[PDB]
Amino acid sequence: ITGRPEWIWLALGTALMGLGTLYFLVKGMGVSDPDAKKFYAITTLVPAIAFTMYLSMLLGYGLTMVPFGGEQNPIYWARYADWLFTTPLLLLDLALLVDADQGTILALVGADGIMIGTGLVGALTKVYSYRFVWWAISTAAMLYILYVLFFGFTSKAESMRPEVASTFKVLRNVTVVLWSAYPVVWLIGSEGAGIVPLNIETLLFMVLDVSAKVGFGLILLRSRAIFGEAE
Amino acid sequence: ITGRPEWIWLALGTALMGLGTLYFLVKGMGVSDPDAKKFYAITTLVPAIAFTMYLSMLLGYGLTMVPFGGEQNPIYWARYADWLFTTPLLLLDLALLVDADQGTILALVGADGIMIGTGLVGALTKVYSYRFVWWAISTAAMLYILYVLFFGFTSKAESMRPEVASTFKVLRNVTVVLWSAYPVVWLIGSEGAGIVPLNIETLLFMVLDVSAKVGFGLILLRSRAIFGEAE
Amino acid sequence: ITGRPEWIWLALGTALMGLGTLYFLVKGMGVSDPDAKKFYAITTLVPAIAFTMYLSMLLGYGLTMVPFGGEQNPIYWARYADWLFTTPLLLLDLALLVDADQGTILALVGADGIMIGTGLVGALTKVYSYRFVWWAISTAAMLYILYVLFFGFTSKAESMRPEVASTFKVLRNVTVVLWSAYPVVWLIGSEGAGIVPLNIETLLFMVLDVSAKVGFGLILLRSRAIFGEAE
Ligand SMILES: CC(C)CCC[C@@H](C)CCC[C@@H](C)CCC[C@@H](C)CCOC[C@@H](CO)OCC[C@H](C)CCC[C@H](C)CCC[C@H](C)CCCC(C)C
Ligand SMILES: CC(C)CCC[C@@H](C)CCC[C@@H](C)CCC[C@@H](C)CCOC[C@@H](CO)OCC[C@H](C)CCC[C@H](C)CCC[C@H](C)CCCC(C)C
Ligand SMILES: CC(C)CCC[C@@H](C)CCC[C@@H](C)CCC[C@@H](C)CCOC[C@@H](CO)OCC[C@H](C)CCC[C@H](C)CCC[C@H](C)CCCC(C)C
Ligand SMILES: *C/C=C(C)/C=C/C=C(C)/C=C/C1=C(C)CCCC1(C)C
Ligand SMILES: *C/C=C(C)/C=C/C=C(C)/C=C/C1=C(C)CCCC1(C)C
Ligand SMILES: *C/C=C(C)/C=C/C=C(C)/C=C/C1=C(C)CCCC1(C)C
Ligand SMILES: CCCCCCCCCCCCCCC
Ligand SMILES: CCCCCCCCCCCCCCC
Ligand SMILES: CCCCCCCCCCCCCCC
Ligand SMILES: CCCCCCCCCCCCCC
Ligand SMILES: CCCCCCCCCCCCCC
Ligand SMILES: CCCCCCCCCCCCCC
Ligand SMILES: CCCCCCCCCCCCC
Ligand SMILES: CCCCCCCCCCCCC
Ligand SMILES: CCCCCCCCCCCCC
Ligand SMILES: CCCCCCCCCCC
Ligand SMILES: CCCCCCCCCCC
Ligand SMILES: CCCCCCCCCCC
Ligand SMILES: CCCCCCCCCCC
Ligand SMILES: CCCCCCCCCC
Ligand SMILES: CCCCCCCCCC
Ligand SMILES: CCCCCCCCCC
Ligand SMILES: CCCCCCCCC
Ligand SMILES: CCCCCCCCC
Ligand SMILES: CCCCCCCCC
Ligand SMILES: CCCCCCCC
Ligand SMILES: CCCCCCCC
Ligand SMILES: CCCCCCCC
Ligand SMILES: CCCCCCCC
Ligand SMILES: CCCCCCCC
Ligand SMILES: CCCCCCCC
Ligand SMILES: CCCCCCCC
Ligand SMILES: CCCCCCCC
Ligand SMILES: CCCCCCCC
Repeated sequence: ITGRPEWIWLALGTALMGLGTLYFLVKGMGVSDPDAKKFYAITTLVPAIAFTMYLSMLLGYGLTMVPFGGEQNPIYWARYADWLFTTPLLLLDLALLVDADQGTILALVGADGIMIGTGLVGALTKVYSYRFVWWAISTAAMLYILYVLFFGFTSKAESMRPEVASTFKVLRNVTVVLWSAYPVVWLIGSEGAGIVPLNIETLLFMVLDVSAKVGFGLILLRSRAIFGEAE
Repeated sequence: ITGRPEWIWLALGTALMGLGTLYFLVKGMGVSDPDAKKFYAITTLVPAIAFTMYLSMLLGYGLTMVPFGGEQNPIYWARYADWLFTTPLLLLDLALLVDADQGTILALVGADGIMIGTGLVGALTKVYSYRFVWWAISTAAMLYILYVLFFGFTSKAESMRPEVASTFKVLRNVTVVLWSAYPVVWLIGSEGAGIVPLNIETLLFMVLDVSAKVGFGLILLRSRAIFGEAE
Repeated sequence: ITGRPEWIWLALGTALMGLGTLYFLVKGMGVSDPDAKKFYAITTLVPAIAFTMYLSMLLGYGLTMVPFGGEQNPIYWARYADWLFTTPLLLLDLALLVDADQGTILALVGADGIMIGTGLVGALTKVYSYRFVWWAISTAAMLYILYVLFFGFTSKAESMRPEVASTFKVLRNVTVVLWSAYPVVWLIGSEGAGIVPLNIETLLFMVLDVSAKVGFGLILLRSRAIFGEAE
């Protein structure tokens, strides 16, 4: 395990996701409100899935070698397995907060699936120049998602409770900033142009992942917006 | 890319799915009705997914070699990845049109999953005679789906709005004819008996795919059946 | 096929799932009640999926070799493909019976996904001692599911119809006993410590699978709890 310099960040990531999972699990024990239960379920599952995939990367299972540029390049494929399930759960948290219509939710989840799926294909593609074609398609799917979060959701939040409108606005802003960093790190890291070494890349993704999951969850689950308006 | 004679049909397929995706995306921009949004979301996602998988076939990612009959046989596995997601979306379009009950929808999607999954296993099976066992099981799942579309849905459409009944009937008929061709092409093509060469097989699937997705979508999204009855 | 001593149990399993599938399919033909249709759909799909995966194991497709302990160890990976889809369907049968809230259903299905997914990783892991780390995480996800079935569902059933409360209690008890055997068989069988040989392991899983699917389904589909209260 320690044979890879990036192991320290995989281990820290595993620990922080594990701790985040346990914290949300305990916190949600005292919850009976049916609406709050939905948000706790979604939000606890996110770091639990990430915990398993960080562990698989730490132990070496979630790593494969991909030939491109005349080299055997270490590619952590387990990231995409994580993201396939956790990024639509994160979007679902946002969509339920603002009572999004079903068509909009399906558009978001579908675009998200395309985003992660094409990122996976790009990560595993052996023809170097083609990796960036997949990156571009994935990034276009991301831009669609960000567009919807701003010009379909923000003006939906404003007709809702003030506490859900303010909580949505904060989580929207956190999401757009954090999620936009992922394609940049991929592009300059070992999957793309290879300018930033894998150990630093792994650190960067770990900070983004913990912030986008445990950070996000801490903000959401401390808000009164997750509860039905009750006396 | 041009090293494979079937590349021209993969390229045309990619282009037509891409163009179809953009057309539906633009067309649905001016839509606020919650019901119509569902149909636009579902129907736009279908060629978008197909676009990505056609591209993966064009670039060579979605192709593998399978030993059977003492030969290395080129198998485009990306078709099944496409179909796994797009065929239940197509069925969902039909089921929502007639306000199908939840049990019926689950039966359809489940049978569809079995249909595509067993087709994939058959496509990748190395014992030649066993490929046709999987083809038979998949075809039985197809026949179940077609049965339900006729003797569970058609008489559901007739108690609904005339515009939804007439639109459903047309899309049902398009679906049954087009979908029934797929097992025949598989059986006589490079996956099955090998009587029709891969380049012609690829052409045939491209015509079926564009018709079943973009053709289907053009009929559906031009109907007033996708809108709630409103003043 | 007969080259593997466990083939007889794979063949019997295939037959019993096939027969169970046909029986439930015929039985549900005379059903119009929308609630009952849901239970028939879910419950018929379960042995149908299991039939396909038992067949893939019989024909040899669903088997791979995994190096650990200095040996090539036969691992039937198709079990996890089965279980990935059938165990959440089984939980859905239980959850719908007691009209579980959406948050609880998502927690169950999510924990179940983690349970099966980590079992799959453990089954395919090449470092022997690490296989048991994945077994432990999977078992913890199982224990969560069993906890919810007892201390979240049982007291939900009691405020419902007596026929649904009594049917739920029986199916809950069947589920907890049968499902708890699976991690034990894995641990002592060819995936784990290797004390029980593969042919006996295969027998054990076949008895558990038929009981947990066809047995379970026979109890559920003969109950009046699956019908809406109607005059
Ligand atoms: C509604 C939304 C969910 C829409 C989803 C959007 C989605 C369509 C976007 C594209 C997804 C698609 C790229 C998934 C591809 C998975 C694939 C990378 C798995 C690895 O297999 C690739 C090659 C080795 O590189 O296998 C070597 C050759 C092997 C023989 C491969 C044969 C097995 C195939 C992988 C079977 C395909 C199954 C499905 C792709 C399962 C989807 C997995 C998940 C990653 C989407
Ligand atoms: C409700 C509905 C959805 C019901 C669904 C119906 C469904 C049950 C029908 C059968 C689906 C099942 C056949 C999927 C099999 C996928 C498999 C072909 C992927 C390729 O792996 C096959 C061999 C190489 O040929 O791998 C070589 C050996 C490797 C070590 C394989 C180990 C990895 C396994 C593939 C893990 C299994 C994961 C699940 C099958 C994911 C499902 C993928 C999708 C195609 C259904
Ligand atoms: C809401 C709930 C559903 C939550 C779900 C919980 C879930 C997160 C729990 C963990 C699931 C995760 C372990 C699935 C891993 C599948 C993996 C074993 C498939 C086989 O690939 C493993 C190695 C060979 O051993 O591939 C060799 C290297 C290859 C290059 C691998 C590259 C292809 C990757 C497999 C692509 C990943 C796609 C997704 C994992 C699809 C999920 C399949 C299913 C088994 C969950
Ligand atoms: C918890 C993990 C999260 C929130 C991950 C988010 C990841 C993305 C938004 C990834 C986006 C990518 C692209 C837009 C193109 C390049 C490849 C990706 C997959 C890194
Ligand atoms: C957009 C793509 C569509 C509508 C594809 C439909 C495909 C089928 C109905 C495929 C059916 C098959 C069988 C019935 C058995 C042989 C294998 C298949 C998968 C080709
Ligand atoms: C129809 C099949 C059923 C009901 C299978 C149930 C399987 C399980 C509950 C498996 C549990 C496992 C663990 C808890 C850890 C070890 C690995 C598994 C996957 C066997
Ligand atoms: C969105 C953030 C992307 C920028 C990442 C900056 C990383 C700077 C680290 C120094 C680069 C290491 C190069 C020498 C090894
Ligand atoms: C459902 C349509 C299946 C029939 C396809 C007919 C294809 C005819 C093309 C000629 C066959 C090529 C054989 C000589 C290369
Ligand atoms: C939950 C049941 C697990 C116990 C399984 C008992 C199997 C006993 C069979 C005898 C073991 C075979 C060892 C000699 C080959
Ligand atoms: C490819 C995996 C996509 C599914 C991820 C799980 C999250 C799905 C959330 C469903 C949202 C509800 C839509 C109506
Ligand atoms: C194996 C992939 C199956 C899922 C495909 C996505 C479409 C699912 C549509 C869900 C229909 C709603 C059922 C209640
Ligand atoms: C990884 C596969 C998980 C999906 C299995 C299919 C069963 C899903 C049942 C959905 C229950 C409804 C939740 C709201
Ligand atoms: C186009 C929608 C406006 C809100 C999205 C902001 C786009 C940020 C760009 C992210 C950088 C990705 C490379
Ligand atoms: C049995 C249901 C009647 C409607 C379905 C028509 C079946 C068409 C056969 C398709 C050919 C597949 C090989
Ligand atoms: C902790 C919840 C109480 C009900 C679950 C009973 C646990 C049975 C243990 C199963 C054995 C697995 C190794
Ligand atoms: C070796 C790099 C070749 C450049 C490929 C860039 C493709 C980016 C596509 C953006 C439309
Ligand atoms: C080499 C071909 C052997 C014939 C197999 C046909 C099987 C079809 C099954 C239909 C019930
Ligand atoms: C070779 C076996 C080494 C023992 C591993 C047991 C790990 C079990 C983890 C339970 C917390
Ligand atoms: C990680 C295993 C958890 C089993 C005990 C249940 C914890 C309490 C959860 C309350 C919903
Ligand atoms: C509760 C702490 C969980 C941390 C387990 C994984 C950390 C890796 C240590 C090497
Ligand atoms: C908008 C046109 C999209 C076409 C891109 C793929 C066509 C392949 C050209 C070689
Ligand atoms: C209807 C009987 C189904 C049995 C088919 C599979 C049994 C395997 C026989 C070798
Ligand atoms: C993006 C950083 C999130 C910070 C989380 C802090 C949570 C405290 C309530
Ligand atoms: C099956 C062929 C479909 C033809 C689509 C034409 C759409 C015009 C409205
Ligand atoms: C766990 C054993 C189940 C027994 C099923 C018998 C069904 C008869 C109604
Ligand atoms: C990591 C366990 C958290 C302890 C409880 C925190 C207050 C709910
Ligand atoms: C008003 C919300 C500001 C949140 C910005 C957080 C940036 C990481
Ligand atoms: C809305 C601001 C987006 C900031 C992008 C930051 C990418 C590192
Ligand atoms: C391909 C872009 C379509 C242009 C608009 C067509 C009329 C909505
Ligand atoms: C009355 C509907 C006829 C549609 C037939 C289309 C055949 C491709
Ligand atoms: C309902 C008519 C079906 C026609 C099947 C055509 C197969 C090529
Ligand atoms: C296996 C076929 C079952 C025959 C009908 C049983 C009574 C519904
Ligand atoms: C009162 C229900 C008892 C069911 C026990 C079944 C054990 C297999
Ligand atoms: C509730 C009793 C569980 C029995 C476990 C049996 C495991 C073989």
